[PDB]
Amino acid sequence: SRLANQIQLWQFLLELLSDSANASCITWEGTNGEFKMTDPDEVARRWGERKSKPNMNYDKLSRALRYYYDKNIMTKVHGKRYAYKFDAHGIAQALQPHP
Amino acid sequence: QIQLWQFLLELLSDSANASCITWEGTNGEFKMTDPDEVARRWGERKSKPNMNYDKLSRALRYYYDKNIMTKVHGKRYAYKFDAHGIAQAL
Amino acid sequence: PGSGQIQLWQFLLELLSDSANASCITWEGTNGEFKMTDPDEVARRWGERKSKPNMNYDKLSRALRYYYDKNIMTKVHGKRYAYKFDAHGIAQALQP
Amino acid sequence: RLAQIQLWQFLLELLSDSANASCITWEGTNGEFKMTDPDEVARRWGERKSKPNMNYDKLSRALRYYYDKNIMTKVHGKRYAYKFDAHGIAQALQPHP
DNA sequence: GACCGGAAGGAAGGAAGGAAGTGCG
DNA sequence: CGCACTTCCTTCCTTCCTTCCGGTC
Ligand code: NA
Ligand code: NA
Repeated sequence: SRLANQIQLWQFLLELLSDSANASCITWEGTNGEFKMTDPDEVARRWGERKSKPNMNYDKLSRALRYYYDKNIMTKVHGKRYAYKFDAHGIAQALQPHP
Repeated sequence: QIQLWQFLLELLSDSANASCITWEGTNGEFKMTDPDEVARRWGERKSKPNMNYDKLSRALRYYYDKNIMTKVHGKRYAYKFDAHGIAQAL
Repeated sequence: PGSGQIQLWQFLLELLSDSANASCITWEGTNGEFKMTDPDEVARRWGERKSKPNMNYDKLSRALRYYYDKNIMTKVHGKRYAYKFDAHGIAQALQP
Repeated sequence: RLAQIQLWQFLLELLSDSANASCITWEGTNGEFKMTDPDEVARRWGERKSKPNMNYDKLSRALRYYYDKNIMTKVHGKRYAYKFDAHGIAQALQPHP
């Protein structure tokens, strides 16, 4: 998170969301974990530039997001296009598991 | 694992498969001259014989973001291969 | 020898060996061609069999995809959750 | 050169002679090299050390333990792309206190 | 129906890293 | 024992689709 002091994708997003100077490509839509991609093409490019993977597009990025469904990090907001919600309870388990 | 674009240019070089696909100029502008037949071969080759143009076109409509090919705006079954896009992957 | 740690190929064969585990995974062919009827279950079982929580099919399948290069097993091109065990690789291993 | 051959040596042995470009060669005058056939490099390495089970996956692991030793680097993004750290091989042959 | 693209999911395989096991020295 | 790996996974992806649409053309 902001206490992750390689870069995971779910972190890369929170990094941008925190500084709302990057609101031109992505920002929040309701503070209850609900965020929305304003320029998915731009989001992918940055994540590409980061990983030295300039061919990286939403098409390939999207896949990586939808792997966080079984391992609960984030969720799909039904219908709402480009809308995903973070499972805070899920990341807490991942970051501090209780056997 | 052979890609889709590789499979297309397999049967465009050999014009003995002109019953399925052919050229409309050497400007990277080919023509899908038997969509139903075109769909069968990919499915048969991939062990996925349920493949139709509907699902196959989606695969070719993921080639827009990736500068590999595009559509001939309006014209039917007419897609333009990026010959400066294949050179990038050579 | 297979005394040190349980190998994944050995982990899967321990369940389909008999039944009662047929609900999540079982055989489909004499060659083998086993099929996972509930991969979500199989993942959890292997994830608790080795005491490794946060285990899914993706992480499991990746390990079974490394088995291609070694020639331990082969995948049935197209068929969903379909893999066939290769006698060649397992013969070379086993006790030696 | 400065000649149980170690792995980091085995690769540099091949890069010298331009006849081994088939499987591995240079890609820049900054110690950058690509494995043009990793499966081939593994086969030669499995024969050399006499470990015929050898692949790229296990070969690579050894090269990714070299990161901690500061022997070589991952050329980020580029496929099969690794680069030697000249600084962290002088430390091995001339460990200065 | 062609033709378009989001979204949910298989499937190959590179790359980073823990962890026990293997000789060799 | 200390080194230098080797063996075998987890882990997290990038990559190329297959499938299923709803929706415009
Ligand atoms: Na699932
Ligand atoms: Na690195």
